[PDB]
Amino acid sequence: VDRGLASANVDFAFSLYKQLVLKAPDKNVIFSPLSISTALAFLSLGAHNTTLTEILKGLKFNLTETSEAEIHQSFQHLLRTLNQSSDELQLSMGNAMFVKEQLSLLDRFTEDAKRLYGSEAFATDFQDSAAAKKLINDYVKNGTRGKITDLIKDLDSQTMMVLVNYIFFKAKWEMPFDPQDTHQSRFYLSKKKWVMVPMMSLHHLTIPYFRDEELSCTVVQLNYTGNASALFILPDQDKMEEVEAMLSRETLNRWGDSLEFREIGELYLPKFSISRDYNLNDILLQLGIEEAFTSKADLSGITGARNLAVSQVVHKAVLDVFEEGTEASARTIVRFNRPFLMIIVDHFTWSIFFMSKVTNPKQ
Repeated sequence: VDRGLASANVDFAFSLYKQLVLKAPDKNVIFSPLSISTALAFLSLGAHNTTLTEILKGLKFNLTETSEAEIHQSFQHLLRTLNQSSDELQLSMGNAMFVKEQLSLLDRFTEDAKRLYGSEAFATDFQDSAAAKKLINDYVKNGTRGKITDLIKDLDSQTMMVLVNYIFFKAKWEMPFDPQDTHQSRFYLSKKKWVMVPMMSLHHLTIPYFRDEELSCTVVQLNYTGNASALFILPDQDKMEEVEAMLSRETLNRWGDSLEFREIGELYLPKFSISRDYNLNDILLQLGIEEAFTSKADLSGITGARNLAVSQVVHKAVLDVFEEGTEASARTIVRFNRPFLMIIVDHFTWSIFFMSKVTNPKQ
């Protein structure tokens, strides 16, 4: 089904992670590799020549074993096995292109973007800038019945295109935490500083487990009812960057083959919510995607000619880690009272909904 897309999309996950952390050392991170991946793949459908191979290589594709034509259809297959799943699990993902009203959009592009990526573009008046932000923030607002803040805040009048994507999640643990078991406990920002958080607990729990003596970390798999699972990576004290500098597909694959079911006595995991907005222009520059931002840009697939450059690329990701899963409620010891990593991956296609580091559960 998804053998070659998944390997590209795990690779992109980690080089994205590596960059985001470099931007914000010792700070929380959350983002969606899958969501950003479909975004830059959607941009690539309107790309040509150097602007196009720059996006595809940056998405970590090998353009000697695959082609633009095959990627566009490998993603459409992927995107539609996610729209198959039941309402055990619900992935609310958004992918929008806002283009300067002057430039016409061939109905060839808005067409393909629909049937291939479920996304679309809209004409936009970036001269009335305040109302521009008005209706782009309104698009992200519609990813949740919940109310969220503003993703676009400062928008230049001479903006050509803003590309927007967001991700919202809804699932249930196979093994929910009991709220009666959720207690106040310490979370150790450092070996000497700490903070009080809600601490979810389970006891006498047989779940996939692996103690990595090599990388000095501990890995557990918490399943959702849908065909996804949460990977939780508890690095030893003072060893997060050694774990961080080993992250890669090969490392993730090793953890995946090394997990074994194990009875665990007690499991302690913070009850928390994590959400981040990013402007990704710097990070995509770092990843080799230059021509799409310059005058050298060849997005002629969108407009019919080379009149168009990416101005802003914005991502928003929102995860809840509660007792029943995403929704709130009415002896081997694994205690996540320390900065840790969290990787939520889908079992059908092997892609990564969320990639996250929690250095502080309410911050």
